[PDB]
Amino acid sequence: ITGRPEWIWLALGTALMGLGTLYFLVKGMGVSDPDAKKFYAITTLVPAIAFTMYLSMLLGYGLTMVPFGGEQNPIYWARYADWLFTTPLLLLDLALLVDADQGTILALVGADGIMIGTGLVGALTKVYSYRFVWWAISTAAMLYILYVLFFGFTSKAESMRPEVASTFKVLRNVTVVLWSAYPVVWLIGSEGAGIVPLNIETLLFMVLDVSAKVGFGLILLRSRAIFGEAE
Amino acid sequence: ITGRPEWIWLALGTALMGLGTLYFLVKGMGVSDPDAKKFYAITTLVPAIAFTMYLSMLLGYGLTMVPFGGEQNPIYWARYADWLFTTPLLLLDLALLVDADQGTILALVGADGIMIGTGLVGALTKVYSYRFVWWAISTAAMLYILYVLFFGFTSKAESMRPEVASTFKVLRNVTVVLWSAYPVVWLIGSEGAGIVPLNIETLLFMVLDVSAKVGFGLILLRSRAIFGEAE
Amino acid sequence: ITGRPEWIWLALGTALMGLGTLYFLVKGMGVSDPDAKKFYAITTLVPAIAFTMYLSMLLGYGLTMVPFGGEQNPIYWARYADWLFTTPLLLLDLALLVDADQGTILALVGADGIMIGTGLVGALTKVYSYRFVWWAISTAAMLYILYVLFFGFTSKAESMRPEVASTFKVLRNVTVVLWSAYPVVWLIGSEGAGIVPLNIETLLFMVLDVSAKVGFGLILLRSRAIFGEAE
Ligand SMILES: CC(C)CCC[C@@H](C)CCC[C@@H](C)CCC[C@@H](C)CCOC[C@@H](CO)OCC[C@H](C)CCC[C@H](C)CCC[C@H](C)CCCC(C)C
Ligand SMILES: CC(C)CCC[C@@H](C)CCC[C@@H](C)CCC[C@@H](C)CCOC[C@@H](CO)OCC[C@H](C)CCC[C@H](C)CCC[C@H](C)CCCC(C)C
Ligand SMILES: CC(C)CCC[C@@H](C)CCC[C@@H](C)CCC[C@@H](C)CCOC[C@@H](CO)OCC[C@H](C)CCC[C@H](C)CCC[C@H](C)CCCC(C)C
Ligand SMILES: *C/C=C(C)/C=C/C=C(C)/C=C/C1=C(C)CCCC1(C)C
Ligand SMILES: *C/C=C(C)/C=C/C=C(C)/C=C/C1=C(C)CCCC1(C)C
Ligand SMILES: *C/C=C(C)/C=C/C=C(C)/C=C/C1=C(C)CCCC1(C)C
Ligand SMILES: CCCCCCCCCCCCCCC
Ligand SMILES: CCCCCCCCCCCCCCC
Ligand SMILES: CCCCCCCCCCCCCCC
Ligand SMILES: CCCCCCCCCCCCCC
Ligand SMILES: CCCCCCCCCCCCCC
Ligand SMILES: CCCCCCCCCCCCCC
Ligand SMILES: CCCCCCCCCCCCC
Ligand SMILES: CCCCCCCCCCCCC
Ligand SMILES: CCCCCCCCCCCCC
Ligand SMILES: CCCCCCCCCCC
Ligand SMILES: CCCCCCCCCCC
Ligand SMILES: CCCCCCCCCCC
Ligand SMILES: CCCCCCCCCCC
Ligand SMILES: CCCCCCCCCC
Ligand SMILES: CCCCCCCCCC
Ligand SMILES: CCCCCCCCCC
Ligand SMILES: CCCCCCCCC
Ligand SMILES: CCCCCCCCC
Ligand SMILES: CCCCCCCCC
Ligand SMILES: CCCCCCCC
Ligand SMILES: CCCCCCCC
Ligand SMILES: CCCCCCCC
Ligand SMILES: CCCCCCCC
Ligand SMILES: CCCCCCCC
Ligand SMILES: CCCCCCCC
Ligand SMILES: CCCCCCCC
Ligand SMILES: CCCCCCCC
Ligand SMILES: CCCCCCCC
Repeated sequence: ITGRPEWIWLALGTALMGLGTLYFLVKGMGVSDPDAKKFYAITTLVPAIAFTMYLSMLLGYGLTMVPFGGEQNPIYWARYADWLFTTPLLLLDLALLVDADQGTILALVGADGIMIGTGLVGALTKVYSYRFVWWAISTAAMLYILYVLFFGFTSKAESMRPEVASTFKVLRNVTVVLWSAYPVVWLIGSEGAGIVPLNIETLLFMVLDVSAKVGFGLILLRSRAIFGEAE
Repeated sequence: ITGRPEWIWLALGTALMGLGTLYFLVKGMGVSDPDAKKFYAITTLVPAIAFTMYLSMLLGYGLTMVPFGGEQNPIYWARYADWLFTTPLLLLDLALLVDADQGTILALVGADGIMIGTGLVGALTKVYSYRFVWWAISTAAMLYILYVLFFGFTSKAESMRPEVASTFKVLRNVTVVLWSAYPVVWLIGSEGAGIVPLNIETLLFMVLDVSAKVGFGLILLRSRAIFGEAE
Repeated sequence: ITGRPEWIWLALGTALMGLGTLYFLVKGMGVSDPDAKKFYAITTLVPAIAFTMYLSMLLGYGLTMVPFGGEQNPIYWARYADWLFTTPLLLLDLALLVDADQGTILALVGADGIMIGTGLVGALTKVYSYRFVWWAISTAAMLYILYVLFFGFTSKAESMRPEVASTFKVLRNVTVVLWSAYPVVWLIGSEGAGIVPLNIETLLFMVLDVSAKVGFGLILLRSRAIFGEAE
């Protein structure tokens, strides 16, 4: 395990996701409100899935070698397995907060699936120049998602409770900033142009992942917006 | 890319799915009705997914070699990845049109999953005679789906709005004819008996795919059946 | 096929799932009640999926070799493909019976996904001692599911119809006993410590699978709890 310099960040990531999972699990024990239960379920599952995939990367299972540029390049494929399930759960948290219509939710989840799926294909593609074609398609799917979060959701939040409108606005802003960093790190890291070494890349993704999951969850689950308006 | 004679049909397929995706995306921009949004979301996602998988076939990612009959046989596995997601979306379009009950929808999607999954296993099976066992099981799942579309849905459409009944009937008929061709092409093509060469097989699937997705979508999204009855 | 001593149990399993599938399919033909249709759909799909995966194991497709302990160890990976889809369907049968809230259903299905997914990783892991780390995480996800079935569902059933409360209690008890055997068989069988040989392991899983699917389904589909209260 320690044979890879990036192991320290995989281990820290595993620990922080594990701790985040346990914290949300305990916190949600005292919850009976049916609406709050939905948000706790979604939000606890996110770091639990990430915990398993960080562990698989730490132990070496979630790593494969991909030939491109005349080299055997270490590619952590387990990231995409994580993201396939956790990024639509994160979007679902946002969509339920603002009572999004079903068509909009399906558009978001579908675009998200395309985003992660094409990122996976790009990560595993052996023809170097083609990796960036997949990156571009994935990034276009991301831009669609960000567009919807701003010009379909923000003006939906404003007709809702003030506490859900303010909580949505904060989580929207956190999401757009954090999620936009992922394609940049991929592009300059070992999957793309290879300018930033894998150990630093792994650190960067770990900070983004913990912030986008445990950070996000801490903000959401401390808000009164997750509860039905009750006396 | 041009090293494979079937590349021209993969390229045309990619282009037509891409163009179809953009057309539906633009067309649905001016839509606020919650019901119509569902149909636009579902129907736009279908060629978008197909676009990505056609591209993966064009670039060579979605192709593998399978030993059977003492030969290395080129198998485009990306078709099944496409179909796994797009065929239940197509069925969902039909089921929502007639306000199908939840049990019926689950039966359809489940049978569809079995249909595509067993087709994939058959496509990748190395014992030649066993490929046709999987083809038979998949075809039985197809026949179940077609049965339900006729003797569970058609008489559901007739108690609904005339515009939804007439639109459903047309899309049902398009679906049954087009979908029934797929097992025949598989059986006589490079996956099955090998009587029709891969380049012609690829052409045939491209015509079926564009018709079943973009053709289907053009009929559906031009109907007033996708809108709630409103003043 | 007969080259593997466990083939007889794979063949019997295939037959019993096939027969169970046909029986439930015929039985549900005379059903119009929308609630009952849901239970028939879910419950018929379960042995149908299991039939396909038992067949893939019989024909040899669903088997791979995994190096650990200095040996090539036969691992039937198709079990996890089965279980990935059938165990959440089984939980859905239980959850719908007691009209579980959406948050609880998502927690169950999510924990179940983690349970099966980590079992799959453990089954395919090449470092022997690490296989048991994945077994432990999977078992913890199982224990969560069993906890919810007892201390979240049982007291939900009691405020419902007596026929649904009594049917739920029986199916809950069947589920907890049968499902708890699976991690034990894995641990002592060819995936784990290797004390029980593969042919006996295969027998054990076949008895558990038929009981947990066809047995379970026979109890559920003969109950009046699956019908809406109607005059
Ligand atoms: C509604 C939304 C969910 C829409 C989803 C959007 C989605 C369509 C976007 C594209 C997804 C698609 C790229 C998934 C591809 C998975 C694939 C990378 C798995 C690895 O297999 C690739 C090659 C080795 O590189 O296998 C070597 C050759 C092997 C023989 C491969 C044969 C097995 C195939 C992988 C079977 C395909 C199954 C499905 C792709 C399962 C989807 C997995 C998940 C990653 C989407
Ligand atoms: C409700 C509905 C959805 C019901 C669904 C119906 C469904 C049950 C029908 C059968 C689906 C099942 C056949 C999927 C099999 C996928 C498999 C072909 C992927 C390729 O792996 C096959 C061999 C190489 O040929 O791998 C070589 C050996 C490797 C070590 C394989 C180990 C990895 C396994 C593939 C893990 C299994 C994961 C699940 C099958 C994911 C499902 C993928 C999708 C195609 C259904
Ligand atoms: C809401 C709930 C559903 C939550 C779900 C919980 C879930 C997160 C729990 C963990 C699931 C995760 C372990 C699935 C891993 C599948 C993996 C074993 C498939 C086989 O690939 C493993 C190695 C060979 O051993 O591939 C060799 C290297 C290859 C290059 C691998 C590259 C292809 C990757 C497999 C692509 C990943 C796609 C997704 C994992 C699809 C999920 C399949 C299913 C088994 C969950
Ligand atoms: C918890 C993990 C999260 C929130 C991950 C988010 C990841 C993305 C938004 C990834 C986006 C990518 C692209 C837009 C193109 C390049 C490849 C990706 C997959 C890194
Ligand atoms: C957009 C793509 C569509 C509508 C594809 C439909 C495909 C089928 C109905 C495929 C059916 C098959 C069988 C019935 C058995 C042989 C294998 C298949 C998968 C080709
Ligand atoms: C129809 C099949 C059923 C009901 C299978 C149930 C399987 C399980 C509950 C498996 C549990 C496992 C663990 C808890 C850890 C070890 C690995 C598994 C996957 C066997
Ligand atoms: C969105 C953030 C992307 C920028 C990442 C900056 C990383 C700077 C680290 C120094 C680069 C290491 C190069 C020498 C090894
Ligand atoms: C459902 C349509 C299946 C029939 C396809 C007919 C294809 C005819 C093309 C000629 C066959 C090529 C054989 C000589 C290369
Ligand atoms: C939950 C049941 C697990 C116990 C399984 C008992 C199997 C006993 C069979 C005898 C073991 C075979 C060892 C000699 C080959
Ligand atoms: C490819 C995996 C996509 C599914 C991820 C799980 C999250 C799905 C959330 C469903 C949202 C509800 C839509 C109506
Ligand atoms: C194996 C992939 C199956 C899922 C495909 C996505 C479409 C699912 C549509 C869900 C229909 C709603 C059922 C209640
Ligand atoms: C990884 C596969 C998980 C999906 C299995 C299919 C069963 C899903 C049942 C959905 C229950 C409804 C939740 C709201
Ligand atoms: C186009 C929608 C406006 C809100 C999205 C902001 C786009 C940020 C760009 C992210 C950088 C990705 C490379
Ligand atoms: C049995 C249901 C009647 C409607 C379905 C028509 C079946 C068409 C056969 C398709 C050919 C597949 C090989
Ligand atoms: C902790 C919840 C109480 C009900 C679950 C009973 C646990 C049975 C243990 C199963 C054995 C697995 C190794
Ligand atoms: C070796 C790099 C070749 C450049 C490929 C860039 C493709 C980016 C596509 C953006 C439309
Ligand atoms: C080499 C071909 C052997 C014939 C197999 C046909 C099987 C079809 C099954 C239909 C019930
Ligand atoms: C070779 C076996 C080494 C023992 C591993 C047991 C790990 C079990 C983890 C339970 C917390
Ligand atoms: C990680 C295993 C958890 C089993 C005990 C249940 C914890 C309490 C959860 C309350 C919903
Ligand atoms: C509760 C702490 C969980 C941390 C387990 C994984 C950390 C890796 C240590 C090497
Ligand atoms: C908008 C046109 C999209 C076409 C891109 C793929 C066509 C392949 C050209 C070689
Ligand atoms: C209807 C009987 C189904 C049995 C088919 C599979 C049994 C395997 C026989 C070798
Ligand atoms: C993006 C950083 C999130 C910070 C989380 C802090 C949570 C405290 C309530
Ligand atoms: C099956 C062929 C479909 C033809 C689509 C034409 C759409 C015009 C409205
Ligand atoms: C766990 C054993 C189940 C027994 C099923 C018998 C069904 C008869 C109604
Ligand atoms: C990591 C366990 C958290 C302890 C409880 C925190 C207050 C709910
Ligand atoms: C008003 C919300 C500001 C949140 C910005 C957080 C940036 C990481
Ligand atoms: C809305 C601001 C987006 C900031 C992008 C930051 C990418 C590192
Ligand atoms: C391909 C872009 C379509 C242009 C608009 C067509 C009329 C909505
Ligand atoms: C009355 C509907 C006829 C549609 C037939 C289309 C055949 C491709
Ligand atoms: C309902 C008519 C079906 C026609 C099947 C055509 C197969 C090529
Ligand atoms: C296996 C076929 C079952 C025959 C009908 C049983 C009574 C519904
Ligand atoms: C009162 C229900 C008892 C069911 C026990 C079944 C054990 C297999
Ligand atoms: C509730 C009793 C569980 C029995 C476990 C049996 C495991 C073989």
